[PDB]
Amino acid sequence: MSFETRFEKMDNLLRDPKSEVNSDCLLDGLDALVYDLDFPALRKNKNIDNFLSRYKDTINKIRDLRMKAEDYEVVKVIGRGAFGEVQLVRHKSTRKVYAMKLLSKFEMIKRSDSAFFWEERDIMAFANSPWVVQLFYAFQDDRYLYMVMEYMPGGDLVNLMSNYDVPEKWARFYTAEVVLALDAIHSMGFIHRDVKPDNMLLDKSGHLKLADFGTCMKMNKEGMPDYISPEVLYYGRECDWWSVGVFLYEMLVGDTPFYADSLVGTYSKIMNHKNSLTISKEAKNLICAFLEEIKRHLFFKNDQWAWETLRDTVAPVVPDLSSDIDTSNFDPIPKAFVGNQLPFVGFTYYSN
Amino acid sequence: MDNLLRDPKSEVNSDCLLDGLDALVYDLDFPALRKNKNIDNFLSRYKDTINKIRDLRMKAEDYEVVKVIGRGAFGEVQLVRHKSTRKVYAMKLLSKFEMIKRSDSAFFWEERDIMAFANSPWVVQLFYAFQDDRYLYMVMEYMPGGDLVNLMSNYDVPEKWARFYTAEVVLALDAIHSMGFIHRDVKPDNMLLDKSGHLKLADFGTCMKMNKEGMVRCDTAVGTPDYISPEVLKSQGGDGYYGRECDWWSVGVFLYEMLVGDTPFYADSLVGTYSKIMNHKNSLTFPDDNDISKEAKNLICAFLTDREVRLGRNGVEEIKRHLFFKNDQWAWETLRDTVAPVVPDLSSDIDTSNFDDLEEDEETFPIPKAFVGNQLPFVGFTYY
Ligand SMILES: COc1ccc(C(=O)NCc2cccc(C(=O)Nc3nc4c(s3)CN(C)CC4)c2)cc1OC
Ligand SMILES: COc1ccc(C(=O)NCc2cccc(C(=O)Nc3nc4c(s3)CN(C)CC4)c2)cc1OC
Repeated sequence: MSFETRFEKMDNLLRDPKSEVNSDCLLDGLDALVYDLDFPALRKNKNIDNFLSRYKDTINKIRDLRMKAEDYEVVKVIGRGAFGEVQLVRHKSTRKVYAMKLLSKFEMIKRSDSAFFWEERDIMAFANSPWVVQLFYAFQDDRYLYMVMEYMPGGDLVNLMSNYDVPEKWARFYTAEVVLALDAIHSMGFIHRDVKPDNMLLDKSGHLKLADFGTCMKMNKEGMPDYISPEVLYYGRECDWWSVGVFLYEMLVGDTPFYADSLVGTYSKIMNHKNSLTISKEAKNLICAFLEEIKRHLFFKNDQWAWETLRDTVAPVVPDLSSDIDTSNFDPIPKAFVGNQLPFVGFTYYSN
Repeated sequence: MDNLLRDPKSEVNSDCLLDGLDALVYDLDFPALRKNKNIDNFLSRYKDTINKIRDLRMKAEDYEVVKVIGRGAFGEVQLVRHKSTRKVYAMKLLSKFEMIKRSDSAFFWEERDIMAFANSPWVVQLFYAFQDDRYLYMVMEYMPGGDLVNLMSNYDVPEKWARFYTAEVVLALDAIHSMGFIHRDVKPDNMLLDKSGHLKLADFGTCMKMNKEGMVRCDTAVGTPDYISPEVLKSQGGDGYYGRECDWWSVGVFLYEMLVGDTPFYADSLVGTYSKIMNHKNSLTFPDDNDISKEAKNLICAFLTDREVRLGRNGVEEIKRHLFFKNDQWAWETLRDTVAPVVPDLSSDIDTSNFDDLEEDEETFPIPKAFVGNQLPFVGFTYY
């Protein structure tokens, strides 16, 4: 550990996209500091005042040069969540079409929990898997966190099940794609915890890709509303497979296995699954098995596809697209330092 | 477009951005502040990673301190050797506590830039600038010949030597003026000598950038009581408008002291010196005996007058054209290439014979009960 060796080691940390002290993450620190200090009450402090005087125009210049919401033309809102929305966007300069997820910093600060997105960021950006929705850019302003992802024109599997009477042949395909998709997540050292058809999106070819990773959690050393498993409602990766069985049941029956008009009713039905759980014999066998060993099950035995070439085969529903923007498959001032921008330092990612 | 992240003169350069995070971790890591969930969780995420950064980056521990070779108001200068490269340097330390306590924690910026980007043989080179929660560190080139105060005390300086050192100061100050600065504290303590015995200016802590008409507006008197000019000495709110001629006054003070052995406005009482500078018309007297020539007396008097009639007012060429500098040994354009009057006898790369010994004695910031940001005036100081 003697420089220029430790100088090279320092230079690697500034260039690495996976690094928390990366050039883009360091700019976030100064950007957040300027946002959180620029108030008349705080400017009474000579240290705060003079720091802001020096990094005044230069941070405004940085804000102009860096990626912002103004660089994207919003076509239409294609999704909504608890803390934000997903909009179909087109980059004004490149004319490239994307899906932009927005997360309200106000809501993340108000009702606490402002760390859920860190899992979603690392998964979507560093997966490099055909089973995960790719994150091209991540940026932020004083109000929102923005996630520029690849657009999925095929829509979600909730929309597919509502528009089609799903046969067992189709059910075999989509379940198998989810199995391969979840295995990639586990291989990355993560557990989904919210496997559902709303989080299963289809591309232009009609193939599955997992989304909404705001419920994920990184595994330790060894690996430790109806879709929830009894263990969650210390555990391994086997908890996500329960939700696969829930998904397979709903796909073939048309209703969730533990449905109740009262949410508390579903909770009691999940805990009593042994007496609560009420097509073919092998499909029923798989649902009950969840309620390589998954891949070896008789339900997946077919003459159309193979596990290693499944994504290369023709999907059951290939979306009819007219354009690159086709959406037919979609329906206080502080009196002292508070540091509201601090939980969001290091969110900015660009790739290449 | 990322020119702002690569440029060493940029305030948003990679090293300056790290300072922001480093300062934030220092200023937020207190139990009272950690009660805030935003501050607590930010510090939890950038915990180990900032400690890793602190280990990888340049620190005081990378340098082996040989001995203290200088002392200032806000710090000290120590002869150091880099532990890894074994390279010998002079490290200036500036107390963040003293800068915050006494206010005025912005003097070092122009000093950092002048030493770093002058690229002149007349200016002491700054190789590295770094910091911790307590000090600002300035890794500079070591000047083994010492200061001109030490030279005048150890030698009975003749006029031939006086002609050389005055001429080197003239060329040195002209370079600082060409960079758009007024020194404001020209004295022999700030005049250092290299291994060859040639002059280099140091301590640019009083330096101020001139406007397009070479002027400066300052409401506070700056410099040393013996070397200060009348225009700078009497500066106050409303009346503090002066040019580069104030540096030339100090040259005349330096030339007088070199030949006489005493400052021209010396007094045992400091206010006596103040009075003597303001009354320079009747105060400037040469010792009765006389041996210091007619042209040397002419130069001292040409500098030691009111600004409007002071030599140098019409540029540096009128100073260079003075009869005192007329000699048969050197020329203005080749002066630094000629052999110096005193070439230091050096036994080792860590020879401190030309520096006197210094004695010993710190204070720290109280724990904050709310955010104070004591590290904020020092963000961006890190260089190379
Ligand atoms: C490229 O295609 C897409 C990729 C992902 C998504 C997606 O993600 N949708 C759900 C969503 C959207 C917006 C906000 C939130 C949200 O607030 N999600 C939240 N999750 C948690 C919150 S708020 C608070 N906390 C209790 C922990 C978990 C969720 C949509 C897409 O388009 C179809
Ligand atoms: C290459 O070798 C050397 C290079 C530079 C120096 C040097 O520079 N010495 C003066 C000095 C040293 C330490 C601190 C300060 C200081 O506190 N300087 C200060 N300047 C100002 C302050 S405190 C506050 N304010 C009154 C206005 C400007 C001054 C010495 C060297 O060799 C011995």
